[PDB]
Amino acid sequence: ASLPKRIIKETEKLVSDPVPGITAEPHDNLRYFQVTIEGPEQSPYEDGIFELELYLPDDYPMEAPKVRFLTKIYHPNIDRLGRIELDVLKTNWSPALQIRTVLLSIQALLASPNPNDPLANDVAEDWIKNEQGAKAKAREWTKLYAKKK
Repeated sequence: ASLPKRIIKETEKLVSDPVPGITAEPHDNLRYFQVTIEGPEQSPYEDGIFELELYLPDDYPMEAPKVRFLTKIYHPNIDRLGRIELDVLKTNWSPALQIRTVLLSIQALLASPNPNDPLANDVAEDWIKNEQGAKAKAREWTKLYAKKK
């Protein structure tokens, strides 16, 4: 019946105290957010701004926020449907964490692709053995799909 005070407080901090490089705004329903993350400087994603959707389930904060890239990205730990492989969005999520924590983790993942992760997707071998080609493809997909800075 009433929107939880915790969601109201987190939203207020996201809009009034943004994480550097990250924007997060409600899409009047405070369970749906439009997020942007700047491609980290000196990463292959540096010339783009990536768009993401974030949803707070009815059982938030016991249930993790659901986050997905809208922007198609070439990365070993994010699939071609924009699903993010992070422990902080799965088994390490707890109510002691916040939305800003997940967003900081996703930004850090863009700066630190980990093709050795046992869950890394099928671009990982190219990333490890043909790093120049893989980074060029990540830069190309930034150009094709991301918003420009």
